[PDB]
Amino acid sequence: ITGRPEWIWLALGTALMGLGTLYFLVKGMGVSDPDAKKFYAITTLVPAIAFTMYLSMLLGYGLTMVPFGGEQNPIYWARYADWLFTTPLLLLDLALLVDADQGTILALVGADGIMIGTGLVGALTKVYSYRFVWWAISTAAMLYILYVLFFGFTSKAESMRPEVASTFKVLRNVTVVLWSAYPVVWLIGSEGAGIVPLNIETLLFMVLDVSAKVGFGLILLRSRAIFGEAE
Amino acid sequence: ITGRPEWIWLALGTALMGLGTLYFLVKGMGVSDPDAKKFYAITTLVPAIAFTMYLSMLLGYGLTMVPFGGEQNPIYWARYADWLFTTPLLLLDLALLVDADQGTILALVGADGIMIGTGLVGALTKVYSYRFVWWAISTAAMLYILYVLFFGFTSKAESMRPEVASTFKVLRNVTVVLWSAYPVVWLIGSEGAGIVPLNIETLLFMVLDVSAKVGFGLILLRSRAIFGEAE
Amino acid sequence: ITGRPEWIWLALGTALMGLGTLYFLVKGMGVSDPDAKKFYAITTLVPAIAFTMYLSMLLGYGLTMVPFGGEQNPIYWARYADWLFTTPLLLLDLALLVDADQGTILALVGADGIMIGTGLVGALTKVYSYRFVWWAISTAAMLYILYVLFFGFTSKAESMRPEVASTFKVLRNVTVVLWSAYPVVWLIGSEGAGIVPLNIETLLFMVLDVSAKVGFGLILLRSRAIFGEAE
Ligand SMILES: CC(C)CCC[C@@H](C)CCC[C@@H](C)CCC[C@@H](C)CCOC[C@@H](CO)OCC[C@H](C)CCC[C@H](C)CCC[C@H](C)CCCC(C)C
Ligand SMILES: CC(C)CCC[C@@H](C)CCC[C@@H](C)CCC[C@@H](C)CCOC[C@@H](CO)OCC[C@H](C)CCC[C@H](C)CCC[C@H](C)CCCC(C)C
Ligand SMILES: CC(C)CCC[C@@H](C)CCC[C@@H](C)CCC[C@@H](C)CCOC[C@@H](CO)OCC[C@H](C)CCC[C@H](C)CCC[C@H](C)CCCC(C)C
Ligand SMILES: *C/C=C(C)/C=C/C=C(C)/C=C/C1=C(C)CCCC1(C)C
Ligand SMILES: *C/C=C(C)/C=C/C=C(C)/C=C/C1=C(C)CCCC1(C)C
Ligand SMILES: *C/C=C(C)/C=C/C=C(C)/C=C/C1=C(C)CCCC1(C)C
Ligand SMILES: CCCCCCCCCCCCCCC
Ligand SMILES: CCCCCCCCCCCCCCC
Ligand SMILES: CCCCCCCCCCCCCCC
Ligand SMILES: CCCCCCCCCCCCCC
Ligand SMILES: CCCCCCCCCCCCCC
Ligand SMILES: CCCCCCCCCCCCCC
Ligand SMILES: CCCCCCCCCCCCC
Ligand SMILES: CCCCCCCCCCCCC
Ligand SMILES: CCCCCCCCCCCCC
Ligand SMILES: CCCCCCCCCCC
Ligand SMILES: CCCCCCCCCCC
Ligand SMILES: CCCCCCCCCCC
Ligand SMILES: CCCCCCCCCCC
Ligand SMILES: CCCCCCCCCC
Ligand SMILES: CCCCCCCCCC
Ligand SMILES: CCCCCCCCCC
Ligand SMILES: CCCCCCCCC
Ligand SMILES: CCCCCCCCC
Ligand SMILES: CCCCCCCCC
Ligand SMILES: CCCCCCCC
Ligand SMILES: CCCCCCCC
Ligand SMILES: CCCCCCCC
Ligand SMILES: CCCCCCCC
Ligand SMILES: CCCCCCCC
Ligand SMILES: CCCCCCCC
Ligand SMILES: CCCCCCCC
Ligand SMILES: CCCCCCCC
Ligand SMILES: CCCCCCCC
Repeated sequence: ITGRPEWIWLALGTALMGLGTLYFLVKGMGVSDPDAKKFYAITTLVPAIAFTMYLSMLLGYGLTMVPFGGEQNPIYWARYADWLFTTPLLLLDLALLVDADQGTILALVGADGIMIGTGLVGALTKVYSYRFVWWAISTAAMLYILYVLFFGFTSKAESMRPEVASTFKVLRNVTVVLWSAYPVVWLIGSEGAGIVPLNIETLLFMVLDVSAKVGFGLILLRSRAIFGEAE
Repeated sequence: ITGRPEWIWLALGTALMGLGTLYFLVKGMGVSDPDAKKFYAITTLVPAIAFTMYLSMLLGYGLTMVPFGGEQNPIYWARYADWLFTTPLLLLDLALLVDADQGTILALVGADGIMIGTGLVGALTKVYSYRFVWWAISTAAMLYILYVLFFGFTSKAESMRPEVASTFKVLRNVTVVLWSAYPVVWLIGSEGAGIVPLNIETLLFMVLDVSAKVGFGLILLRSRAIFGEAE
Repeated sequence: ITGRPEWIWLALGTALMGLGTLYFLVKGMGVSDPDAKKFYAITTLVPAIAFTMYLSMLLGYGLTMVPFGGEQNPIYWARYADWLFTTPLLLLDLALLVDADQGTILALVGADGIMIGTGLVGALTKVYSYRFVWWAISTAAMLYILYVLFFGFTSKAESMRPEVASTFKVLRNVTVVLWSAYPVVWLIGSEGAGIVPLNIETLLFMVLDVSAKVGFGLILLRSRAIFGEAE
């Protein structure tokens, strides 16, 4: 395990996701409100899935070698397995907060699936120049998602409770900033142009992942917006 | 890319799915009705997914070699990845049109999953005679789906709005004819008996795919059946 | 096929799932009640999926070799493909019976996904001692599911119809006993410590699978709890 310099960040990531999972699990024990239960379920599952995939990367299972540029390049494929399930759960948290219509939710989840799926294909593609074609398609799917979060959701939040409108606005802003960093790190890291070494890349993704999951969850689950308006 | 004679049909397929995706995306921009949004979301996602998988076939990612009959046989596995997601979306379009009950929808999607999954296993099976066992099981799942579309849905459409009944009937008929061709092409093509060469097989699937997705979508999204009855 | 001593149990399993599938399919033909249709759909799909995966194991497709302990160890990976889809369907049968809230259903299905997914990783892991780390995480996800079935569902059933409360209690008890055997068989069988040989392991899983699917389904589909209260 320690044979890879990036192991320290995989281990820290595993620990922080594990701790985040346990914290949300305990916190949600005292919850009976049916609406709050939905948000706790979604939000606890996110770091639990990430915990398993960080562990698989730490132990070496979630790593494969991909030939491109005349080299055997270490590619952590387990990231995409994580993201396939956790990024639509994160979007679902946002969509339920603002009572999004079903068509909009399906558009978001579908675009998200395309985003992660094409990122996976790009990560595993052996023809170097083609990796960036997949990156571009994935990034276009991301831009669609960000567009919807701003010009379909923000003006939906404003007709809702003030506490859900303010909580949505904060989580929207956190999401757009954090999620936009992922394609940049991929592009300059070992999957793309290879300018930033894998150990630093792994650190960067770990900070983004913990912030986008445990950070996000801490903000959401401390808000009164997750509860039905009750006396 | 041009090293494979079937590349021209993969390229045309990619282009037509891409163009179809953009057309539906633009067309649905001016839509606020919650019901119509569902149909636009579902129907736009279908060629978008197909676009990505056609591209993966064009670039060579979605192709593998399978030993059977003492030969290395080129198998485009990306078709099944496409179909796994797009065929239940197509069925969902039909089921929502007639306000199908939840049990019926689950039966359809489940049978569809079995249909595509067993087709994939058959496509990748190395014992030649066993490929046709999987083809038979998949075809039985197809026949179940077609049965339900006729003797569970058609008489559901007739108690609904005339515009939804007439639109459903047309899309049902398009679906049954087009979908029934797929097992025949598989059986006589490079996956099955090998009587029709891969380049012609690829052409045939491209015509079926564009018709079943973009053709289907053009009929559906031009109907007033996708809108709630409103003043 | 007969080259593997466990083939007889794979063949019997295939037959019993096939027969169970046909029986439930015929039985549900005379059903119009929308609630009952849901239970028939879910419950018929379960042995149908299991039939396909038992067949893939019989024909040899669903088997791979995994190096650990200095040996090539036969691992039937198709079990996890089965279980990935059938165990959440089984939980859905239980959850719908007691009209579980959406948050609880998502927690169950999510924990179940983690349970099966980590079992799959453990089954395919090449470092022997690490296989048991994945077994432990999977078992913890199982224990969560069993906890919810007892201390979240049982007291939900009691405020419902007596026929649904009594049917739920029986199916809950069947589920907890049968499902708890699976991690034990894995641990002592060819995936784990290797004390029980593969042919006996295969027998054990076949008895558990038929009981947990066809047995379970026979109890559920003969109950009046699956019908809406109607005059
Ligand atoms: C509604 C939304 C969910 C829409 C989803 C959007 C989605 C369509 C976007 C594209 C997804 C698609 C790229 C998934 C591809 C998975 C694939 C990378 C798995 C690895 O297999 C690739 C090659 C080795 O590189 O296998 C070597 C050759 C092997 C023989 C491969 C044969 C097995 C195939 C992988 C079977 C395909 C199954 C499905 C792709 C399962 C989807 C997995 C998940 C990653 C989407
Ligand atoms: C409700 C509905 C959805 C019901 C669904 C119906 C469904 C049950 C029908 C059968 C689906 C099942 C056949 C999927 C099999 C996928 C498999 C072909 C992927 C390729 O792996 C096959 C061999 C190489 O040929 O791998 C070589 C050996 C490797 C070590 C394989 C180990 C990895 C396994 C593939 C893990 C299994 C994961 C699940 C099958 C994911 C499902 C993928 C999708 C195609 C259904
Ligand atoms: C809401 C709930 C559903 C939550 C779900 C919980 C879930 C997160 C729990 C963990 C699931 C995760 C372990 C699935 C891993 C599948 C993996 C074993 C498939 C086989 O690939 C493993 C190695 C060979 O051993 O591939 C060799 C290297 C290859 C290059 C691998 C590259 C292809 C990757 C497999 C692509 C990943 C796609 C997704 C994992 C699809 C999920 C399949 C299913 C088994 C969950
Ligand atoms: C918890 C993990 C999260 C929130 C991950 C988010 C990841 C993305 C938004 C990834 C986006 C990518 C692209 C837009 C193109 C390049 C490849 C990706 C997959 C890194
Ligand atoms: C957009 C793509 C569509 C509508 C594809 C439909 C495909 C089928 C109905 C495929 C059916 C098959 C069988 C019935 C058995 C042989 C294998 C298949 C998968 C080709
Ligand atoms: C129809 C099949 C059923 C009901 C299978 C149930 C399987 C399980 C509950 C498996 C549990 C496992 C663990 C808890 C850890 C070890 C690995 C598994 C996957 C066997
Ligand atoms: C969105 C953030 C992307 C920028 C990442 C900056 C990383 C700077 C680290 C120094 C680069 C290491 C190069 C020498 C090894
Ligand atoms: C459902 C349509 C299946 C029939 C396809 C007919 C294809 C005819 C093309 C000629 C066959 C090529 C054989 C000589 C290369
Ligand atoms: C939950 C049941 C697990 C116990 C399984 C008992 C199997 C006993 C069979 C005898 C073991 C075979 C060892 C000699 C080959
Ligand atoms: C490819 C995996 C996509 C599914 C991820 C799980 C999250 C799905 C959330 C469903 C949202 C509800 C839509 C109506
Ligand atoms: C194996 C992939 C199956 C899922 C495909 C996505 C479409 C699912 C549509 C869900 C229909 C709603 C059922 C209640
Ligand atoms: C990884 C596969 C998980 C999906 C299995 C299919 C069963 C899903 C049942 C959905 C229950 C409804 C939740 C709201
Ligand atoms: C186009 C929608 C406006 C809100 C999205 C902001 C786009 C940020 C760009 C992210 C950088 C990705 C490379
Ligand atoms: C049995 C249901 C009647 C409607 C379905 C028509 C079946 C068409 C056969 C398709 C050919 C597949 C090989
Ligand atoms: C902790 C919840 C109480 C009900 C679950 C009973 C646990 C049975 C243990 C199963 C054995 C697995 C190794
Ligand atoms: C070796 C790099 C070749 C450049 C490929 C860039 C493709 C980016 C596509 C953006 C439309
Ligand atoms: C080499 C071909 C052997 C014939 C197999 C046909 C099987 C079809 C099954 C239909 C019930
Ligand atoms: C070779 C076996 C080494 C023992 C591993 C047991 C790990 C079990 C983890 C339970 C917390
Ligand atoms: C990680 C295993 C958890 C089993 C005990 C249940 C914890 C309490 C959860 C309350 C919903
Ligand atoms: C509760 C702490 C969980 C941390 C387990 C994984 C950390 C890796 C240590 C090497
Ligand atoms: C908008 C046109 C999209 C076409 C891109 C793929 C066509 C392949 C050209 C070689
Ligand atoms: C209807 C009987 C189904 C049995 C088919 C599979 C049994 C395997 C026989 C070798
Ligand atoms: C993006 C950083 C999130 C910070 C989380 C802090 C949570 C405290 C309530
Ligand atoms: C099956 C062929 C479909 C033809 C689509 C034409 C759409 C015009 C409205
Ligand atoms: C766990 C054993 C189940 C027994 C099923 C018998 C069904 C008869 C109604
Ligand atoms: C990591 C366990 C958290 C302890 C409880 C925190 C207050 C709910
Ligand atoms: C008003 C919300 C500001 C949140 C910005 C957080 C940036 C990481
Ligand atoms: C809305 C601001 C987006 C900031 C992008 C930051 C990418 C590192
Ligand atoms: C391909 C872009 C379509 C242009 C608009 C067509 C009329 C909505
Ligand atoms: C009355 C509907 C006829 C549609 C037939 C289309 C055949 C491709
Ligand atoms: C309902 C008519 C079906 C026609 C099947 C055509 C197969 C090529
Ligand atoms: C296996 C076929 C079952 C025959 C009908 C049983 C009574 C519904
Ligand atoms: C009162 C229900 C008892 C069911 C026990 C079944 C054990 C297999
Ligand atoms: C509730 C009793 C569980 C029995 C476990 C049996 C495991 C073989």
